[PDB]
Amino acid sequence: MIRLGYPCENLTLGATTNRTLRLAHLTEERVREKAAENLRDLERILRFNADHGFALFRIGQHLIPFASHPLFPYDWEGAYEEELARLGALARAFGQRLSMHPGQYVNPGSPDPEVVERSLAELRYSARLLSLLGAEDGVLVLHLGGAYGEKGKALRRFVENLRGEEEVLRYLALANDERLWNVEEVLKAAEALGVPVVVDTLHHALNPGRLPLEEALRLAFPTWRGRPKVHLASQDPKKRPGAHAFRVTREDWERLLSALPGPADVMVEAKGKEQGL
Ligand SMILES: [Mn+2]
Repeated sequence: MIRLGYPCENLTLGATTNRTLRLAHLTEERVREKAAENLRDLERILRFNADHGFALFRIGQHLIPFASHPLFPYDWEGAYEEELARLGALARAFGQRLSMHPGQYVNPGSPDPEVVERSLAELRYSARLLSLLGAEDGVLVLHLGGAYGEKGKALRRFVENLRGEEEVLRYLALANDERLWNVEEVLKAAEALGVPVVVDTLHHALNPGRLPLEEALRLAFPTWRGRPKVHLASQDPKKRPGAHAFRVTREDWERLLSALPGPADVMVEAKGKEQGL
C-alpha cells in the first residue's frame, strides 16, 4: 500500500547531499570537492535505502553547489554526466524514486523579471539533473510562492512563466502550503500547466480550504500518470505553525492511512530523516 522516503540527508550514516559553500568562495576547486562529497553521499544513501525498505529520496538542491548561478565556474553537466548516469542506474536498479524541492526563493510568479529568470534557472538545473540521472518518474516539487500584493495575478504570472519550460514540466508537480495556497487553489494552477499535485498533509491541516484530507487526496490522486506522491509531517508542539517535528506522530500516520483512496508514495518530512517514522 505504501512506499516511504525522507529528504536530503541521512542521520545514521552522517551522509548529506546538501553541502554548500559561501558565495565568496565559488571557485572550481572548492565546488568540485563539495560536489564530490555530495555525490559520494548520494550513493551511500541509495545503497542504504535499498537495504532498509526505503524507495524514495529527495536530493538536496545543493548537490552541485551554485550550479545555476550566473558565475558557476565550469560545465557541470560535462563534468558530472558520467557519474550521474552511474548514480541513476543504481537508483533504478534499487527501485528508488528520486525528487527535488527548490528553495523558498524560487518563485517564477514574481513581478521581478530578474527573480523569475534566476528561479527558472534553478528549476532548469534541477530538471536537467533528474534527466542526467535518467529518472523517468522523477518529480520536481514546487510551492506557488508569494502573492506579491495579491494572488490571481501572481498565479497568472506563475503559469505563463512555466508554460514554455518543457524539460521542467516533464518533472514538475505542485504542492500546497500553510499560508497562501490550499489544495483547491493548487489543483487549478496544476491543471493549467498539465502537471500533478502533491498534497502536503501538515500544510493541508494548517490551510485546509474547504476540503477534508480524504477529499483533497481523492481529487489530487487522479492528477498522476504514475503513483501519487504525498508529504507527511507533524507539527512541532513547541515551534511556530508549519515547523516540522523530529518524528511523525502515530496519530498523523493514522490520519493519513485512513484518508488514502489508493496506494501512494509518502515522503516523510521530519527533522529525524530516516528515523522520522
Ligand atoms: Mn511544512
